[PDB]
Amino acid sequence: ITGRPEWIWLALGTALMGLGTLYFLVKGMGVSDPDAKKFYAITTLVPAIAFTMYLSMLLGYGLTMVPFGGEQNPIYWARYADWLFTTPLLLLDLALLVDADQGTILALVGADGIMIGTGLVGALTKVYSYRFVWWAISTAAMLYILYVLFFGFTSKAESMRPEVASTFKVLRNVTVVLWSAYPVVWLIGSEGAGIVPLNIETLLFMVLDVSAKVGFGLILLRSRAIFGEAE
Amino acid sequence: ITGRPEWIWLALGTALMGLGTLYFLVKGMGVSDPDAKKFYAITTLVPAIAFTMYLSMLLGYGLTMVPFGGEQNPIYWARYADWLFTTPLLLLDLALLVDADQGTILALVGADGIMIGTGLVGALTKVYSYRFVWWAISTAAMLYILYVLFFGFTSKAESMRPEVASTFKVLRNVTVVLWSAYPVVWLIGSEGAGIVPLNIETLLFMVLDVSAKVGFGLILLRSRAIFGEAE
Amino acid sequence: ITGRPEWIWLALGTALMGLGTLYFLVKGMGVSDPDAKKFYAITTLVPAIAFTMYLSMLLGYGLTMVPFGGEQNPIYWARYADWLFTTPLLLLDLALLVDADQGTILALVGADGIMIGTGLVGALTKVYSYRFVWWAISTAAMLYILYVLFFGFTSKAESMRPEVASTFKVLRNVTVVLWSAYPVVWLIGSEGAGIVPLNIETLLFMVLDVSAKVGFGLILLRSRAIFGEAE
Ligand SMILES: CC(C)CCC[C@@H](C)CCC[C@@H](C)CCC[C@@H](C)CCOC[C@@H](CO)OCC[C@H](C)CCC[C@H](C)CCC[C@H](C)CCCC(C)C
Ligand SMILES: CC(C)CCC[C@@H](C)CCC[C@@H](C)CCC[C@@H](C)CCOC[C@@H](CO)OCC[C@H](C)CCC[C@H](C)CCC[C@H](C)CCCC(C)C
Ligand SMILES: CC(C)CCC[C@@H](C)CCC[C@@H](C)CCC[C@@H](C)CCOC[C@@H](CO)OCC[C@H](C)CCC[C@H](C)CCC[C@H](C)CCCC(C)C
Ligand SMILES: *C/C=C(C)/C=C/C=C(C)/C=C/C1=C(C)CCCC1(C)C
Ligand SMILES: *C/C=C(C)/C=C/C=C(C)/C=C/C1=C(C)CCCC1(C)C
Ligand SMILES: *C/C=C(C)/C=C/C=C(C)/C=C/C1=C(C)CCCC1(C)C
Ligand SMILES: CCCCCCCCCCCCCCC
Ligand SMILES: CCCCCCCCCCCCCCC
Ligand SMILES: CCCCCCCCCCCCCCC
Ligand SMILES: CCCCCCCCCCCCCC
Ligand SMILES: CCCCCCCCCCCCCC
Ligand SMILES: CCCCCCCCCCCCCC
Ligand SMILES: CCCCCCCCCCCCC
Ligand SMILES: CCCCCCCCCCCCC
Ligand SMILES: CCCCCCCCCCCCC
Ligand SMILES: CCCCCCCCCCC
Ligand SMILES: CCCCCCCCCCC
Ligand SMILES: CCCCCCCCCCC
Ligand SMILES: CCCCCCCCCCC
Ligand SMILES: CCCCCCCCCC
Ligand SMILES: CCCCCCCCCC
Ligand SMILES: CCCCCCCCCC
Ligand SMILES: CCCCCCCCC
Ligand SMILES: CCCCCCCCC
Ligand SMILES: CCCCCCCCC
Ligand SMILES: CCCCCCCC
Ligand SMILES: CCCCCCCC
Ligand SMILES: CCCCCCCC
Ligand SMILES: CCCCCCCC
Ligand SMILES: CCCCCCCC
Ligand SMILES: CCCCCCCC
Ligand SMILES: CCCCCCCC
Ligand SMILES: CCCCCCCC
Ligand SMILES: CCCCCCCC
Repeated sequence: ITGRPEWIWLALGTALMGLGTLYFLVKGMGVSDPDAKKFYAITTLVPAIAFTMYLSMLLGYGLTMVPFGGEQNPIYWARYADWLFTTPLLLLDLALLVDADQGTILALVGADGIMIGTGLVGALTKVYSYRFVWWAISTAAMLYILYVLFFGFTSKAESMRPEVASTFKVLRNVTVVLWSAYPVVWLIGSEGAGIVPLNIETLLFMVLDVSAKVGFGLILLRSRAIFGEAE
Repeated sequence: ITGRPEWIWLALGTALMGLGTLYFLVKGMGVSDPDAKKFYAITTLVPAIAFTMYLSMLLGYGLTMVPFGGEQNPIYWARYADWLFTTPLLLLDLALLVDADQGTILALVGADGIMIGTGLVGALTKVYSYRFVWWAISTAAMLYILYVLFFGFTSKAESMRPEVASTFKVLRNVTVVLWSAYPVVWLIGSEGAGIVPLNIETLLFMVLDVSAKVGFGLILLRSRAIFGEAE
Repeated sequence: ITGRPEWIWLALGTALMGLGTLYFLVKGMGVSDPDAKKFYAITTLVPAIAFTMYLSMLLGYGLTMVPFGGEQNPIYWARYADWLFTTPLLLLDLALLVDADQGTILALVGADGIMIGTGLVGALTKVYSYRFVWWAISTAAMLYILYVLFFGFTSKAESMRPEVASTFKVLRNVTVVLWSAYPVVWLIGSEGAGIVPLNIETLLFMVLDVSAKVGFGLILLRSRAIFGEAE
């Protein structure tokens, strides 16, 4: 395990996701409100899935070698397995907060699936120049998602409770900033142009992942917006 | 890319799915009705997914070699990845049109999953005679789906709005004819008996795919059946 | 096929799932009640999926070799493909019976996904001692599911119809006993410590699978709890 310099960040990531999972699990024990239960379920599952995939990367299972540029390049494929399930759960948290219509939710989840799926294909593609074609398609799917979060959701939040409108606005802003960093790190890291070494890349993704999951969850689950308006 | 004679049909397929995706995306921009949004979301996602998988076939990612009959046989596995997601979306379009009950929808999607999954296993099976066992099981799942579309849905459409009944009937008929061709092409093509060469097989699937997705979508999204009855 | 001593149990399993599938399919033909249709759909799909995966194991497709302990160890990976889809369907049968809230259903299905997914990783892991780390995480996800079935569902059933409360209690008890055997068989069988040989392991899983699917389904589909209260 320690044979890879990036192991320290995989281990820290595993620990922080594990701790985040346990914290949300305990916190949600005292919850009976049916609406709050939905948000706790979604939000606890996110770091639990990430915990398993960080562990698989730490132990070496979630790593494969991909030939491109005349080299055997270490590619952590387990990231995409994580993201396939956790990024639509994160979007679902946002969509339920603002009572999004079903068509909009399906558009978001579908675009998200395309985003992660094409990122996976790009990560595993052996023809170097083609990796960036997949990156571009994935990034276009991301831009669609960000567009919807701003010009379909923000003006939906404003007709809702003030506490859900303010909580949505904060989580929207956190999401757009954090999620936009992922394609940049991929592009300059070992999957793309290879300018930033894998150990630093792994650190960067770990900070983004913990912030986008445990950070996000801490903000959401401390808000009164997750509860039905009750006396 | 041009090293494979079937590349021209993969390229045309990619282009037509891409163009179809953009057309539906633009067309649905001016839509606020919650019901119509569902149909636009579902129907736009279908060629978008197909676009990505056609591209993966064009670039060579979605192709593998399978030993059977003492030969290395080129198998485009990306078709099944496409179909796994797009065929239940197509069925969902039909089921929502007639306000199908939840049990019926689950039966359809489940049978569809079995249909595509067993087709994939058959496509990748190395014992030649066993490929046709999987083809038979998949075809039985197809026949179940077609049965339900006729003797569970058609008489559901007739108690609904005339515009939804007439639109459903047309899309049902398009679906049954087009979908029934797929097992025949598989059986006589490079996956099955090998009587029709891969380049012609690829052409045939491209015509079926564009018709079943973009053709289907053009009929559906031009109907007033996708809108709630409103003043 | 007969080259593997466990083939007889794979063949019997295939037959019993096939027969169970046909029986439930015929039985549900005379059903119009929308609630009952849901239970028939879910419950018929379960042995149908299991039939396909038992067949893939019989024909040899669903088997791979995994190096650990200095040996090539036969691992039937198709079990996890089965279980990935059938165990959440089984939980859905239980959850719908007691009209579980959406948050609880998502927690169950999510924990179940983690349970099966980590079992799959453990089954395919090449470092022997690490296989048991994945077994432990999977078992913890199982224990969560069993906890919810007892201390979240049982007291939900009691405020419902007596026929649904009594049917739920029986199916809950069947589920907890049968499902708890699976991690034990894995641990002592060819995936784990290797004390029980593969042919006996295969027998054990076949008895558990038929009981947990066809047995379970026979109890559920003969109950009046699956019908809406109607005059
Ligand atoms: C509604 C939304 C969910 C829409 C989803 C959007 C989605 C369509 C976007 C594209 C997804 C698609 C790229 C998934 C591809 C998975 C694939 C990378 C798995 C690895 O297999 C690739 C090659 C080795 O590189 O296998 C070597 C050759 C092997 C023989 C491969 C044969 C097995 C195939 C992988 C079977 C395909 C199954 C499905 C792709 C399962 C989807 C997995 C998940 C990653 C989407
Ligand atoms: C409700 C509905 C959805 C019901 C669904 C119906 C469904 C049950 C029908 C059968 C689906 C099942 C056949 C999927 C099999 C996928 C498999 C072909 C992927 C390729 O792996 C096959 C061999 C190489 O040929 O791998 C070589 C050996 C490797 C070590 C394989 C180990 C990895 C396994 C593939 C893990 C299994 C994961 C699940 C099958 C994911 C499902 C993928 C999708 C195609 C259904
Ligand atoms: C809401 C709930 C559903 C939550 C779900 C919980 C879930 C997160 C729990 C963990 C699931 C995760 C372990 C699935 C891993 C599948 C993996 C074993 C498939 C086989 O690939 C493993 C190695 C060979 O051993 O591939 C060799 C290297 C290859 C290059 C691998 C590259 C292809 C990757 C497999 C692509 C990943 C796609 C997704 C994992 C699809 C999920 C399949 C299913 C088994 C969950
Ligand atoms: C918890 C993990 C999260 C929130 C991950 C988010 C990841 C993305 C938004 C990834 C986006 C990518 C692209 C837009 C193109 C390049 C490849 C990706 C997959 C890194
Ligand atoms: C957009 C793509 C569509 C509508 C594809 C439909 C495909 C089928 C109905 C495929 C059916 C098959 C069988 C019935 C058995 C042989 C294998 C298949 C998968 C080709
Ligand atoms: C129809 C099949 C059923 C009901 C299978 C149930 C399987 C399980 C509950 C498996 C549990 C496992 C663990 C808890 C850890 C070890 C690995 C598994 C996957 C066997
Ligand atoms: C969105 C953030 C992307 C920028 C990442 C900056 C990383 C700077 C680290 C120094 C680069 C290491 C190069 C020498 C090894
Ligand atoms: C459902 C349509 C299946 C029939 C396809 C007919 C294809 C005819 C093309 C000629 C066959 C090529 C054989 C000589 C290369
Ligand atoms: C939950 C049941 C697990 C116990 C399984 C008992 C199997 C006993 C069979 C005898 C073991 C075979 C060892 C000699 C080959
Ligand atoms: C490819 C995996 C996509 C599914 C991820 C799980 C999250 C799905 C959330 C469903 C949202 C509800 C839509 C109506
Ligand atoms: C194996 C992939 C199956 C899922 C495909 C996505 C479409 C699912 C549509 C869900 C229909 C709603 C059922 C209640
Ligand atoms: C990884 C596969 C998980 C999906 C299995 C299919 C069963 C899903 C049942 C959905 C229950 C409804 C939740 C709201
Ligand atoms: C186009 C929608 C406006 C809100 C999205 C902001 C786009 C940020 C760009 C992210 C950088 C990705 C490379
Ligand atoms: C049995 C249901 C009647 C409607 C379905 C028509 C079946 C068409 C056969 C398709 C050919 C597949 C090989
Ligand atoms: C902790 C919840 C109480 C009900 C679950 C009973 C646990 C049975 C243990 C199963 C054995 C697995 C190794
Ligand atoms: C070796 C790099 C070749 C450049 C490929 C860039 C493709 C980016 C596509 C953006 C439309
Ligand atoms: C080499 C071909 C052997 C014939 C197999 C046909 C099987 C079809 C099954 C239909 C019930
Ligand atoms: C070779 C076996 C080494 C023992 C591993 C047991 C790990 C079990 C983890 C339970 C917390
Ligand atoms: C990680 C295993 C958890 C089993 C005990 C249940 C914890 C309490 C959860 C309350 C919903
Ligand atoms: C509760 C702490 C969980 C941390 C387990 C994984 C950390 C890796 C240590 C090497
Ligand atoms: C908008 C046109 C999209 C076409 C891109 C793929 C066509 C392949 C050209 C070689
Ligand atoms: C209807 C009987 C189904 C049995 C088919 C599979 C049994 C395997 C026989 C070798
Ligand atoms: C993006 C950083 C999130 C910070 C989380 C802090 C949570 C405290 C309530
Ligand atoms: C099956 C062929 C479909 C033809 C689509 C034409 C759409 C015009 C409205
Ligand atoms: C766990 C054993 C189940 C027994 C099923 C018998 C069904 C008869 C109604
Ligand atoms: C990591 C366990 C958290 C302890 C409880 C925190 C207050 C709910
Ligand atoms: C008003 C919300 C500001 C949140 C910005 C957080 C940036 C990481
Ligand atoms: C809305 C601001 C987006 C900031 C992008 C930051 C990418 C590192
Ligand atoms: C391909 C872009 C379509 C242009 C608009 C067509 C009329 C909505
Ligand atoms: C009355 C509907 C006829 C549609 C037939 C289309 C055949 C491709
Ligand atoms: C309902 C008519 C079906 C026609 C099947 C055509 C197969 C090529
Ligand atoms: C296996 C076929 C079952 C025959 C009908 C049983 C009574 C519904
Ligand atoms: C009162 C229900 C008892 C069911 C026990 C079944 C054990 C297999
Ligand atoms: C509730 C009793 C569980 C029995 C476990 C049996 C495991 C073989």
